[PDB]
Amino acid sequence: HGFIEKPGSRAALCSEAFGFLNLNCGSVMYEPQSLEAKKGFPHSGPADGQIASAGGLFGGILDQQSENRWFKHIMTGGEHTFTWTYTAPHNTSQWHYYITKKGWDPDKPLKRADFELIGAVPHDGSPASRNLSHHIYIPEDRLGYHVILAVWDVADTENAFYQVIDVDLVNK
Repeated sequence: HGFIEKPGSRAALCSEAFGFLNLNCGSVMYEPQSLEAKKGFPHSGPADGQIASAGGLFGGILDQQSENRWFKHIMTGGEHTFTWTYTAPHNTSQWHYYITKKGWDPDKPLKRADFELIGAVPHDGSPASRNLSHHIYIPEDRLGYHVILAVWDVADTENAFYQVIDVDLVNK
């Protein structure tokens, strides 16, 4: 299982030294970046593989009320840099990520209007593709939570990692 290194270490907020009477970590902290997905059955994890039927997309509303729901992290506006690293020696073919926008028009197809692509990084060559770290701007004028949909494709198998991560993006 790989993990997100930056922005900021979630482990510092996991320790009971951050409040004791108040802490927010749980066992889900071990693999929120590397939720394992599998072709076919059994599904075993949450409702996914159902993007076309939107069973998984509309299920994301219920996932925000799930026992397995991850601990959302607040970030303020301005530019921020995300860095991920993997503990797996297995090859990676491609990885890409999206964010959700609440407030879709009812006239527009919700299946599309719910999320937007903010980055796709195939694995090819040169030091350009070697860049695991990427810059994302966070709005300085708006507040609200977003779900990051992310996929990490492992070339050494037909199986891949599909994960969803709540972030709360606020003004300065």
